[PDB]
Amino acid sequence: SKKHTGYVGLKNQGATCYMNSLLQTLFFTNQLRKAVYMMPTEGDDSSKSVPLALQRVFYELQHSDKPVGTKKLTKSFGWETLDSFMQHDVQELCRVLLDNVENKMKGTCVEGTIPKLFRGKMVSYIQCKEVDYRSDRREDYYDIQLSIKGKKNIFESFVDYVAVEQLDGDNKYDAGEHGLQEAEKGVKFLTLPPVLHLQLMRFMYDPQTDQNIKINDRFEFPEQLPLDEFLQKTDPKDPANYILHAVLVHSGDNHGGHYVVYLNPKGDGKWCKFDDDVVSRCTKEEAIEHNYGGHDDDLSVRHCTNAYMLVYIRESKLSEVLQAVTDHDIPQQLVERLQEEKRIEAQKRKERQEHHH
Ligand SMILES: Cn1nc2c(=O)n(CC3(O)CCN(C(=O)C[C@H](c4ccccc4)C(F)(F)F)CC3)cnc2c1-c1ccc(CN)cc1
Repeated sequence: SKKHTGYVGLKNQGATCYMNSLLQTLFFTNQLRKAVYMMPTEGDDSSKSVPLALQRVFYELQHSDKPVGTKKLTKSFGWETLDSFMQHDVQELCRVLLDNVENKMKGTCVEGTIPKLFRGKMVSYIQCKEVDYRSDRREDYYDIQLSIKGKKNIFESFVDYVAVEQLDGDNKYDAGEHGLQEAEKGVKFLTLPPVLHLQLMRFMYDPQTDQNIKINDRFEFPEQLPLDEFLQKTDPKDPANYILHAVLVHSGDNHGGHYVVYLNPKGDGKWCKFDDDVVSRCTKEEAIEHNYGGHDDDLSVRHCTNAYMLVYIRESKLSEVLQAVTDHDIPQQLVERLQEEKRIEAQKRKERQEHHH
């Protein structure tokens, strides 16, 4: 019941693993949700259209009193079995969704929304120590994969992310005409985006077992996250101070485990747990510290419940990313089309029941 929290859940349908968690996460990225509603999907085929199918899911999350279905969404991007989810990381799903919607926004009043919210800039470098040669590769990024093994918290992971590696000994850099050279290799952050998607590296290759295994190591992350020290050049008008928005959690050892997401949708520290169709109020401690993962001095049970993805929002952007969404933000054109789709699927049902009964 939406009456407990003001928020509605998503149906437990098929085997879509992390999908519901990511959908709630994107739905509460209000600036994104607004842009999604603006997509000119009138000409679209509802079986094939990811943009239309995401409009439908966001609309129903905003308006429906009952849990929201995702079958037409999964059909539209073609991940209709468990295997589809097992062959992709959560960030890959996010990119499928965000790339589809950004493409549909091309040449509209919301063109550029996806990069505006999610894209940062980095540069990857290799610097020769004995000779005058440097290779610089500038890249956009939409998410960051953070190493956790042997790291206590987010801060130690970021230190390790920008750590300078020595390319020496047998590991010298092929510097072309300069020959093999001792060098140093690193990554620098130039910008950090308004909405910062961090995946934790919990699904690690293991030689012994020979495939990926989930690691349950305790790894701590804060409500407030200062990142100025990880930028090449800071901005005194806009420090890289981040506020925790969402914690995506998994329990178990495999894709038949259980996926939930914790959010404080307003960015005000008031958290809810979203567990498919049940959305419930929760403590901040339930959202945050309880998802750090079990203490290694506790042999009571297997501690297989922990965070794998965090969404942080930049403090200076918070009021704009989380801008309020009203009925006026949904075009009547789209409202009518979604009602039309509802009638059409209300009849596809009855014709299926006629031919099967
Ligand atoms: C090493 N590594 N581990 C990464 C990880 O963990 N995640 C989170 C996730 O995608 C979430 C979705 N996954 C699953 O549902 C499988 C389940 C799981 C594993 C670990 C944590 C939570 C659940 C499982 F295995 F079934 F229990 C797979 C793992 C994402 N990028 C992860 C990477 C990674 C690092 C670098 C790159 C290159 N940019 C790509 C991926």
